[PDB]
Amino acid sequence: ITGRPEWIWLALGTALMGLGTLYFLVKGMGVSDPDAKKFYAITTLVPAIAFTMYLSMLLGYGLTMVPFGGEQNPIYWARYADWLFTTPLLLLDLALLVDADQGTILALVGADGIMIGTGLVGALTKVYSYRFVWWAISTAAMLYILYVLFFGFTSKAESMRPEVASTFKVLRNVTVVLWSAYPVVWLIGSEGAGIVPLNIETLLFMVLDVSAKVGFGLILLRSRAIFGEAE
Amino acid sequence: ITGRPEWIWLALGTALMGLGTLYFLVKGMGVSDPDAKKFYAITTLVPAIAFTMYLSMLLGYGLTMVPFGGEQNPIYWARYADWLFTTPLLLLDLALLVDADQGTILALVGADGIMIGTGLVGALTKVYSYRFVWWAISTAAMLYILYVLFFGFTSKAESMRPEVASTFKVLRNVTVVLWSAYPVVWLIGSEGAGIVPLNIETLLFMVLDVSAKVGFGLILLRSRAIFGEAE
Amino acid sequence: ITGRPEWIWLALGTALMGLGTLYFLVKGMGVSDPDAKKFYAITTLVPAIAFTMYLSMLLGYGLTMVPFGGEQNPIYWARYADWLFTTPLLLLDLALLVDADQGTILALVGADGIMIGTGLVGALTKVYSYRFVWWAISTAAMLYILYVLFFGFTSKAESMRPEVASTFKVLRNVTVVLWSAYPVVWLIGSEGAGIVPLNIETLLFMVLDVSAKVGFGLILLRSRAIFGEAE
Ligand SMILES: CC(C)CCC[C@@H](C)CCC[C@@H](C)CCC[C@@H](C)CCOC[C@@H](CO)OCC[C@H](C)CCC[C@H](C)CCC[C@H](C)CCCC(C)C
Ligand SMILES: CC(C)CCC[C@@H](C)CCC[C@@H](C)CCC[C@@H](C)CCOC[C@@H](CO)OCC[C@H](C)CCC[C@H](C)CCC[C@H](C)CCCC(C)C
Ligand SMILES: CC(C)CCC[C@@H](C)CCC[C@@H](C)CCC[C@@H](C)CCOC[C@@H](CO)OCC[C@H](C)CCC[C@H](C)CCC[C@H](C)CCCC(C)C
Ligand SMILES: *C/C=C(C)/C=C/C=C(C)/C=C/C1=C(C)CCCC1(C)C
Ligand SMILES: *C/C=C(C)/C=C/C=C(C)/C=C/C1=C(C)CCCC1(C)C
Ligand SMILES: *C/C=C(C)/C=C/C=C(C)/C=C/C1=C(C)CCCC1(C)C
Ligand SMILES: CCCCCCCCCCCCCCC
Ligand SMILES: CCCCCCCCCCCCCCC
Ligand SMILES: CCCCCCCCCCCCCCC
Ligand SMILES: CCCCCCCCCCCCCC
Ligand SMILES: CCCCCCCCCCCCCC
Ligand SMILES: CCCCCCCCCCCCCC
Ligand SMILES: CCCCCCCCCCCCC
Ligand SMILES: CCCCCCCCCCCCC
Ligand SMILES: CCCCCCCCCCCCC
Ligand SMILES: CCCCCCCCCCC
Ligand SMILES: CCCCCCCCCCC
Ligand SMILES: CCCCCCCCCCC
Ligand SMILES: CCCCCCCCCCC
Ligand SMILES: CCCCCCCCCC
Ligand SMILES: CCCCCCCCCC
Ligand SMILES: CCCCCCCCCC
Ligand SMILES: CCCCCCCCC
Ligand SMILES: CCCCCCCCC
Ligand SMILES: CCCCCCCCC
Ligand SMILES: CCCCCCCC
Ligand SMILES: CCCCCCCC
Ligand SMILES: CCCCCCCC
Ligand SMILES: CCCCCCCC
Ligand SMILES: CCCCCCCC
Ligand SMILES: CCCCCCCC
Ligand SMILES: CCCCCCCC
Ligand SMILES: CCCCCCCC
Ligand SMILES: CCCCCCCC
Repeated sequence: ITGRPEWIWLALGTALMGLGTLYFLVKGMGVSDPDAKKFYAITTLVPAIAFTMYLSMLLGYGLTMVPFGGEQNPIYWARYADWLFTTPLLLLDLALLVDADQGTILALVGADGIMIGTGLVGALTKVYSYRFVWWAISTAAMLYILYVLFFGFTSKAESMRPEVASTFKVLRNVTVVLWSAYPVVWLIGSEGAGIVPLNIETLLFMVLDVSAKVGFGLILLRSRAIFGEAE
Repeated sequence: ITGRPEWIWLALGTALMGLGTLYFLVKGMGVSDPDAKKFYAITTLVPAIAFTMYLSMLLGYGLTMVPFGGEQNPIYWARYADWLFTTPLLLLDLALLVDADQGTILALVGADGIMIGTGLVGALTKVYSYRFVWWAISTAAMLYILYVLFFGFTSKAESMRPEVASTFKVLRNVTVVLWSAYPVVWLIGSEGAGIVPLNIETLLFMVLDVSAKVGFGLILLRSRAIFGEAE
Repeated sequence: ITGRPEWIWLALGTALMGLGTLYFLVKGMGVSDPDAKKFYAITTLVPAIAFTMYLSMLLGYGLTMVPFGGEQNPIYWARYADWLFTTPLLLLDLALLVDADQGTILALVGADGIMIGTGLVGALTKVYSYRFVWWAISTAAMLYILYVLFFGFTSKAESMRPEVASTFKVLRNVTVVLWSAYPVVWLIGSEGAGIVPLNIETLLFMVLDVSAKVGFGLILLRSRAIFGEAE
């Protein structure tokens, strides 16, 4: 395990996701409100899935070698397995907060699936120049998602409770900033142009992942917006 | 890319799915009705997914070699990845049109999953005679789906709005004819008996795919059946 | 096929799932009640999926070799493909019976996904001692599911119809006993410590699978709890 310099960040990531999972699990024990239960379920599952995939990367299972540029390049494929399930759960948290219509939710989840799926294909593609074609398609799917979060959701939040409108606005802003960093790190890291070494890349993704999951969850689950308006 | 004679049909397929995706995306921009949004979301996602998988076939990612009959046989596995997601979306379009009950929808999607999954296993099976066992099981799942579309849905459409009944009937008929061709092409093509060469097989699937997705979508999204009855 | 001593149990399993599938399919033909249709759909799909995966194991497709302990160890990976889809369907049968809230259903299905997914990783892991780390995480996800079935569902059933409360209690008890055997068989069988040989392991899983699917389904589909209260 320690044979890879990036192991320290995989281990820290595993620990922080594990701790985040346990914290949300305990916190949600005292919850009976049916609406709050939905948000706790979604939000606890996110770091639990990430915990398993960080562990698989730490132990070496979630790593494969991909030939491109005349080299055997270490590619952590387990990231995409994580993201396939956790990024639509994160979007679902946002969509339920603002009572999004079903068509909009399906558009978001579908675009998200395309985003992660094409990122996976790009990560595993052996023809170097083609990796960036997949990156571009994935990034276009991301831009669609960000567009919807701003010009379909923000003006939906404003007709809702003030506490859900303010909580949505904060989580929207956190999401757009954090999620936009992922394609940049991929592009300059070992999957793309290879300018930033894998150990630093792994650190960067770990900070983004913990912030986008445990950070996000801490903000959401401390808000009164997750509860039905009750006396 | 041009090293494979079937590349021209993969390229045309990619282009037509891409163009179809953009057309539906633009067309649905001016839509606020919650019901119509569902149909636009579902129907736009279908060629978008197909676009990505056609591209993966064009670039060579979605192709593998399978030993059977003492030969290395080129198998485009990306078709099944496409179909796994797009065929239940197509069925969902039909089921929502007639306000199908939840049990019926689950039966359809489940049978569809079995249909595509067993087709994939058959496509990748190395014992030649066993490929046709999987083809038979998949075809039985197809026949179940077609049965339900006729003797569970058609008489559901007739108690609904005339515009939804007439639109459903047309899309049902398009679906049954087009979908029934797929097992025949598989059986006589490079996956099955090998009587029709891969380049012609690829052409045939491209015509079926564009018709079943973009053709289907053009009929559906031009109907007033996708809108709630409103003043 | 007969080259593997466990083939007889794979063949019997295939037959019993096939027969169970046909029986439930015929039985549900005379059903119009929308609630009952849901239970028939879910419950018929379960042995149908299991039939396909038992067949893939019989024909040899669903088997791979995994190096650990200095040996090539036969691992039937198709079990996890089965279980990935059938165990959440089984939980859905239980959850719908007691009209579980959406948050609880998502927690169950999510924990179940983690349970099966980590079992799959453990089954395919090449470092022997690490296989048991994945077994432990999977078992913890199982224990969560069993906890919810007892201390979240049982007291939900009691405020419902007596026929649904009594049917739920029986199916809950069947589920907890049968499902708890699976991690034990894995641990002592060819995936784990290797004390029980593969042919006996295969027998054990076949008895558990038929009981947990066809047995379970026979109890559920003969109950009046699956019908809406109607005059
Ligand atoms: C509604 C939304 C969910 C829409 C989803 C959007 C989605 C369509 C976007 C594209 C997804 C698609 C790229 C998934 C591809 C998975 C694939 C990378 C798995 C690895 O297999 C690739 C090659 C080795 O590189 O296998 C070597 C050759 C092997 C023989 C491969 C044969 C097995 C195939 C992988 C079977 C395909 C199954 C499905 C792709 C399962 C989807 C997995 C998940 C990653 C989407
Ligand atoms: C409700 C509905 C959805 C019901 C669904 C119906 C469904 C049950 C029908 C059968 C689906 C099942 C056949 C999927 C099999 C996928 C498999 C072909 C992927 C390729 O792996 C096959 C061999 C190489 O040929 O791998 C070589 C050996 C490797 C070590 C394989 C180990 C990895 C396994 C593939 C893990 C299994 C994961 C699940 C099958 C994911 C499902 C993928 C999708 C195609 C259904
Ligand atoms: C809401 C709930 C559903 C939550 C779900 C919980 C879930 C997160 C729990 C963990 C699931 C995760 C372990 C699935 C891993 C599948 C993996 C074993 C498939 C086989 O690939 C493993 C190695 C060979 O051993 O591939 C060799 C290297 C290859 C290059 C691998 C590259 C292809 C990757 C497999 C692509 C990943 C796609 C997704 C994992 C699809 C999920 C399949 C299913 C088994 C969950
Ligand atoms: C918890 C993990 C999260 C929130 C991950 C988010 C990841 C993305 C938004 C990834 C986006 C990518 C692209 C837009 C193109 C390049 C490849 C990706 C997959 C890194
Ligand atoms: C957009 C793509 C569509 C509508 C594809 C439909 C495909 C089928 C109905 C495929 C059916 C098959 C069988 C019935 C058995 C042989 C294998 C298949 C998968 C080709
Ligand atoms: C129809 C099949 C059923 C009901 C299978 C149930 C399987 C399980 C509950 C498996 C549990 C496992 C663990 C808890 C850890 C070890 C690995 C598994 C996957 C066997
Ligand atoms: C969105 C953030 C992307 C920028 C990442 C900056 C990383 C700077 C680290 C120094 C680069 C290491 C190069 C020498 C090894
Ligand atoms: C459902 C349509 C299946 C029939 C396809 C007919 C294809 C005819 C093309 C000629 C066959 C090529 C054989 C000589 C290369
Ligand atoms: C939950 C049941 C697990 C116990 C399984 C008992 C199997 C006993 C069979 C005898 C073991 C075979 C060892 C000699 C080959
Ligand atoms: C490819 C995996 C996509 C599914 C991820 C799980 C999250 C799905 C959330 C469903 C949202 C509800 C839509 C109506
Ligand atoms: C194996 C992939 C199956 C899922 C495909 C996505 C479409 C699912 C549509 C869900 C229909 C709603 C059922 C209640
Ligand atoms: C990884 C596969 C998980 C999906 C299995 C299919 C069963 C899903 C049942 C959905 C229950 C409804 C939740 C709201
Ligand atoms: C186009 C929608 C406006 C809100 C999205 C902001 C786009 C940020 C760009 C992210 C950088 C990705 C490379
Ligand atoms: C049995 C249901 C009647 C409607 C379905 C028509 C079946 C068409 C056969 C398709 C050919 C597949 C090989
Ligand atoms: C902790 C919840 C109480 C009900 C679950 C009973 C646990 C049975 C243990 C199963 C054995 C697995 C190794
Ligand atoms: C070796 C790099 C070749 C450049 C490929 C860039 C493709 C980016 C596509 C953006 C439309
Ligand atoms: C080499 C071909 C052997 C014939 C197999 C046909 C099987 C079809 C099954 C239909 C019930
Ligand atoms: C070779 C076996 C080494 C023992 C591993 C047991 C790990 C079990 C983890 C339970 C917390
Ligand atoms: C990680 C295993 C958890 C089993 C005990 C249940 C914890 C309490 C959860 C309350 C919903
Ligand atoms: C509760 C702490 C969980 C941390 C387990 C994984 C950390 C890796 C240590 C090497
Ligand atoms: C908008 C046109 C999209 C076409 C891109 C793929 C066509 C392949 C050209 C070689
Ligand atoms: C209807 C009987 C189904 C049995 C088919 C599979 C049994 C395997 C026989 C070798
Ligand atoms: C993006 C950083 C999130 C910070 C989380 C802090 C949570 C405290 C309530
Ligand atoms: C099956 C062929 C479909 C033809 C689509 C034409 C759409 C015009 C409205
Ligand atoms: C766990 C054993 C189940 C027994 C099923 C018998 C069904 C008869 C109604
Ligand atoms: C990591 C366990 C958290 C302890 C409880 C925190 C207050 C709910
Ligand atoms: C008003 C919300 C500001 C949140 C910005 C957080 C940036 C990481
Ligand atoms: C809305 C601001 C987006 C900031 C992008 C930051 C990418 C590192
Ligand atoms: C391909 C872009 C379509 C242009 C608009 C067509 C009329 C909505
Ligand atoms: C009355 C509907 C006829 C549609 C037939 C289309 C055949 C491709
Ligand atoms: C309902 C008519 C079906 C026609 C099947 C055509 C197969 C090529
Ligand atoms: C296996 C076929 C079952 C025959 C009908 C049983 C009574 C519904
Ligand atoms: C009162 C229900 C008892 C069911 C026990 C079944 C054990 C297999
Ligand atoms: C509730 C009793 C569980 C029995 C476990 C049996 C495991 C073989």
